[PDB]
Amino acid sequence: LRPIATPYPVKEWLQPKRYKAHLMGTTYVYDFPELFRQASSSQWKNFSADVKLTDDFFISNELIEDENGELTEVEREPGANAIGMVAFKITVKTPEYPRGRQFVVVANDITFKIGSFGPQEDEFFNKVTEYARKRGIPRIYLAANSGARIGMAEEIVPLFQVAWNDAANPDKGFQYLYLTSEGMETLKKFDKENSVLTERTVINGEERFVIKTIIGSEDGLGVECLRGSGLIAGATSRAYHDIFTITLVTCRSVGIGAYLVRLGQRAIQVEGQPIILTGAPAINKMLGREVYTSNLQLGGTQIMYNNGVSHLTAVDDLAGVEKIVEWMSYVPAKRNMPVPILETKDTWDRPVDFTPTNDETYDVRWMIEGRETESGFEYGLFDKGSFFETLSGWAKGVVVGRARLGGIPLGVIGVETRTVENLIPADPANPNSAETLIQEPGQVWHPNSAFKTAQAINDFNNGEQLPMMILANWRGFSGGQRDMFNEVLKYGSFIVDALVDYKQPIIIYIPPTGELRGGSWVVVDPTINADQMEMYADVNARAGVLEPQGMVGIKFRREKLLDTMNRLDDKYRELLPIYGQISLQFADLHDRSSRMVAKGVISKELEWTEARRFFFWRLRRRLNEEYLIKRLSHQVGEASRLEKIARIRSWYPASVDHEDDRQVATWIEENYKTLDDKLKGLKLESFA
Amino acid sequence: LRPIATPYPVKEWLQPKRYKAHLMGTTYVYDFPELFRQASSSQWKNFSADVKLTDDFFISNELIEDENGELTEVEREPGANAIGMVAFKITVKTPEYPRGRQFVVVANDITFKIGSFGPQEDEFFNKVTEYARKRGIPRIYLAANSGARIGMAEEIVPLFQVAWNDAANPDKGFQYLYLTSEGMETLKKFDKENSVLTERTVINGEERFVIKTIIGSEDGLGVECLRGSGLIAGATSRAYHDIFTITLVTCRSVGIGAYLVRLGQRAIQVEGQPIILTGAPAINKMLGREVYTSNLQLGGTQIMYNNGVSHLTAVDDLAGVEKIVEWMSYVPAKRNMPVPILETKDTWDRPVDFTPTNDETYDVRWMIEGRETESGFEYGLFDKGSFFETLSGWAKGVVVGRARLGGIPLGVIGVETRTVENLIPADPANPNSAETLIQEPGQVWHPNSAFKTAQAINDFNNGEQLPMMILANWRGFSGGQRDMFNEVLKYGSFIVDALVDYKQPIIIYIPPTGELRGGSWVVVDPTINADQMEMYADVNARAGVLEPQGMVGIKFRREKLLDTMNRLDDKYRELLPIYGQISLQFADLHDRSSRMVAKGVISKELEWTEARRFFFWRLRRRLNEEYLIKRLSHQVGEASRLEKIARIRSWYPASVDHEDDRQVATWIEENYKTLDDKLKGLKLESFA
Ligand SMILES: CC/C(=N\OC/C=C/Cl)C1=C(O)C[C@H](C2CCOCC2)CC1=O
Ligand SMILES: CC/C(=N\OC/C=C/Cl)C1=C(O)C[C@H](C2CCOCC2)CC1=O
Repeated sequence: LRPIATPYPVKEWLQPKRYKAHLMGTTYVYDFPELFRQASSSQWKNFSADVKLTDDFFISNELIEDENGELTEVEREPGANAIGMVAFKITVKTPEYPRGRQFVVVANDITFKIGSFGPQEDEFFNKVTEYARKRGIPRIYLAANSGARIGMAEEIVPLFQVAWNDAANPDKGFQYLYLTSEGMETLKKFDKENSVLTERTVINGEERFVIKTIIGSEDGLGVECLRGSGLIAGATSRAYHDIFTITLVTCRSVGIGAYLVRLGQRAIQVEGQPIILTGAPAINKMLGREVYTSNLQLGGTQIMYNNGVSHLTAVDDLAGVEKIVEWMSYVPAKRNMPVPILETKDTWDRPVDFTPTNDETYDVRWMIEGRETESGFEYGLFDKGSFFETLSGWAKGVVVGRARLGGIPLGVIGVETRTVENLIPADPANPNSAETLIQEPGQVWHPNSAFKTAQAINDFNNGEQLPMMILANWRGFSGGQRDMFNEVLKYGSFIVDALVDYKQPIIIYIPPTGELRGGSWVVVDPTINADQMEMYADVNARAGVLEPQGMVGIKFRREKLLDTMNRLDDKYRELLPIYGQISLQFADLHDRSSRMVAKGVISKELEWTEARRFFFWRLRRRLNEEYLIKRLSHQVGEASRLEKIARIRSWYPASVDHEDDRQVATWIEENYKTLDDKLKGLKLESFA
Repeated sequence: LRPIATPYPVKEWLQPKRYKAHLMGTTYVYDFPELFRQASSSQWKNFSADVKLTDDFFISNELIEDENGELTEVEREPGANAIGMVAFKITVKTPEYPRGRQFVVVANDITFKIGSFGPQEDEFFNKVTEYARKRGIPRIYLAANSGARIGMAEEIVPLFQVAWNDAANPDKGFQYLYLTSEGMETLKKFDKENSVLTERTVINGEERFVIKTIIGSEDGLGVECLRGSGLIAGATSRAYHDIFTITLVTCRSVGIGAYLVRLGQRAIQVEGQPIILTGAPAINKMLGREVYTSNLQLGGTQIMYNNGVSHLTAVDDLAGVEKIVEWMSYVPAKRNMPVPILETKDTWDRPVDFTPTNDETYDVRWMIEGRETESGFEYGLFDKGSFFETLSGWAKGVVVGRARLGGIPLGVIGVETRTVENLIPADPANPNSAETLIQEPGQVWHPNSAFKTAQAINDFNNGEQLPMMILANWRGFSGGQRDMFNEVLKYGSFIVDALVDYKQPIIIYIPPTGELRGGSWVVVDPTINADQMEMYADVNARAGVLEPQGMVGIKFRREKLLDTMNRLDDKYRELLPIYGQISLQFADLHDRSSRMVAKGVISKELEWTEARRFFFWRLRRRLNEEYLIKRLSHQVGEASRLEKIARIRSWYPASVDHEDDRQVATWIEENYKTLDDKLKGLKLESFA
């Protein structure tokens, strides 16, 4: 029976599966929508304390297969699921979508056959994924599983005979397994003749049916589970390019489960819940020794968070759900809808306060989100409280997250200026290899941080469909033996490929005290994707092929130095020190934003304190023009980007200055319908 | 003067740039087309010794910018190039294209400003790339360079003054650099007022013009070289997805040069010619010690071939050119043309001879290309002499190359069954880290071999546009700490993504003695890309979620064993050994190709000796049906794959068996024009 005198019903007794989930250290699958209700109520409170929510602000409807295999909504008692995979359609009013947004949640039921994936779970997971893709809606996956289902044909276990070499002495081997005439009958009786493929023989007067293959009557034993897993692996690969995908790992995720985490890309790992290919015991078998003590050694957050497989960790399920909900607050309600604007108290119209200084170490997050000080808050570039960092466990040379600029959500990449101390632990499989410490100097792309940069760019583009700002401040790629060996060329090239593919406005901005040198400029140059990319440089930024020291070593050598002493020391070599300094200054004078403007390689030089104002209206004006470019592209007879943007601009009143971001933005927003009428009349002119 | 009494003119004297190239250990750029003439003549001789070639079998025309910047053909004397980048259009009759195929070669001129990339070289390289892309033609790049051009404004060097803190003692610092009234005049005289940005001041009665920024009059100093490099980086990124791209590294390739090698992907590195980001001296500066002795330590073949950055090494320029020419013999003449069929003496109609054996180590290349023995040649699956292995320096657990099947070119991936001993050398930058040996057991995907597999799939798809066969034989992904830490989940997921993107027929075939277990099946399951993928299993292959040993450990435990002794030992525990064997055999009986067929997860089970015949006609029939599917897709009102293939099949005569590959192929080829007439009549029915 139950725990006896509680004021309200014992949930874990009414539905013992709920208690089974709790014993495995996870939330019961039918209790997840309530976690999402809690997390969404909280985001309302964080946004506007006085807002009054009805219960119909949050709706969760279970999705199941109908009689024709099609997904429909039902309301049923928890634990009625006849398969180990479950889904809900969620309709929720949020700050960014006060009239409602929708997404699907799919989840393993760790209580149903240990949350294993059989062909039915695979087909359902694939239908849910397709259901989301068709509607353009996000797909959240809650991973709590033991991977592919495995089995043998249990009905053949008590039936099979051995054909011994010597009936007297078994120990000397056997020739095959077979069924008797009675075995074949038990199978016919139970309508399971298919379970084996046999070949009739006769030895010593009576019939043997040699087992050539065991098939089994139960679905879900072997290769049919492999097929089902490939199906959902490919389904998820495609989903990532199509809709917002994210996964929360909540008890463990095994095999196909672990790949699904990676294939959906965006992953949050609850502390102590491993992401693994196989368990430690199974691996230890093979290896012949007790090499590993736990699954957490193979797939704990100290592996996957440190890897970049897990974008975030969470202390518990609810924290994980809060993170999902916060991550989606930057993301359009569905594919191709505009990005969700959310103005808060920190409005566009203010200077930027926190400012880095040449001789003084800073955390780049201060420039991004601002900084708390003894004398008050110093505001950064982006809206106060809006910075949501991800991939924070991995390749800490770069910092990536979401933020809002006067309400406009965007992806943000910045450069960590402090040296990173990367601790690689020993693998207990190498009798004694040791812990190794990697030093990663600031403002240098290593293979890991190059990969992270490309990954961020892809993750902003693909489901999030965000504009992006990169606060570019790299002194170059590392060219030393180890990093070259570890394929820095490949990871650096991933960045160019990610930019080519980018579909929303991009701003590259070299910040004050910052620099962009050589290859590190190249990889981010706006001619990579001129349709989307624009570059800016602070008046206190630097750029050129080399730093002054490197430049002097090639083009201001001792000959040229002495010639220059010869030219303005009347006496003319304890002059070297100061004369070197002079050559260094001579080089630095080429590296200024004024030269960048003169050569036409940046859109504008800017002042940091005015950047927030400038970028807000530049972005807002770009979002508006992009929108019109796309409307124009949906006509019948199509053209270049140059032709489209020129024609849209020809619709602006003659007096409007095409260069005035605010003016252009304000006039478009006053005139959307009028521009729409103009588009309608062009379609009625595109049969020819 | 010259070396004096030679029978013919001294080329290196008539054009001293030719000698300059030779001194730098490379072929002179205008002598490369002659290398391609040599290599193409040789491929004719290797193919058919008695074929008689005219000189018009090979044509090389230089491409240059005309007066309006457009590329045209000219004939001029070598060394007339006014920029350091050169290109040729090549028209060549080859065995696969006896009437001619074309491609462009672009190359740095290592003799022109040390082969550095300035804005003019970048714009030209970008025009050549676009010229090739427009025509769909391959783009070959010959890399011999020193990276981006660097400079200072030399005209300001003899003109600038220092504003000392104390005119008597320089050693105590300065305040700025400035020009006199006479400096400003020299600049006005030479029409170079733009070279500096100045601010007029007056100190002690006469005018100082403070240098605020040095611009310089010479193009090619700083950020304009960065812009030009980004342009060509993005141009090359796009080319790889569009046309066949390959690069040969011939003296050195530096900076943007090294990235261009990676971005074009397919790379052949001449021995002793480094691929680097910076030189050892420049790196040694920074580090404060003499850490590196040569560029070859940073970017020699022992780094880049071992990395997979270099797909092949070559002993000299000519060997490199032979490899390019051989690599392109598998590749369509231009984008979207059919793959080039080249039947040789080894015709489709024969059994496969070399056969692996369960207890006996083999080289998988024997199954692919066949094997020379004491008693004669044992033929493999593919045409004798047709196997062209690539990425052979890296991740040797997988083997990738091109081959031909009865004349049909295709990409091939196989599994190296022998343990690989991977030697990672120490980096001389870590005071004493040591050489480390990695053991890579056969038939296991590690991060490196997973990456290599995905890379191969991409490289077959993108410019080569090849069908592919994978001889799938993996026992699983490695799930140990080190490989999990090193992100095996990410690389394994690259494979699924590559397959989703694949545009030509794929065959997956588990060979005899081979197996596909768990995750390793999943990643290659045809439901990943059902439009293109088909799976087959040899009658002597195995597959399931786990190997028998692993399966027994979970589902045939001691309880079940003893129950089974209890069932057929009359006496009923020195029976364990044989009874374990019995359970192992019980598991193995589930893992057979007969179960695969019963569950519907493979197209067919096959016999190895008959595979070449079977796959030849299956592929040939797929190439034909694909062709028709595409013709049908180019009509006005479009539909699913199911609908298209069904309609094409409805055109076959009623008596044709849709399942007979040879019959279907033979009837389509007899009827291309008749099918074309049928397509014409459907267009004249697709206005509605
Ligand atoms: C400016 C392009 C670039 N790399 O782009 C990497 C490409 C990323 Cl797509 C690059 C160079 O070409 C040569 C530069 C140095 C000049 C003087 O000799 C030492 C080398 C260093 C440098 O960083
Ligand atoms: C069959 C899918 C798969 N991985 O696919 C990786 C996914 C690639 Cl895209 C996979 C599993 O799910 C669980 C398997 C074991 C079953 C018993 O407990 C130990 C684990 C091992 C395995 O290999």
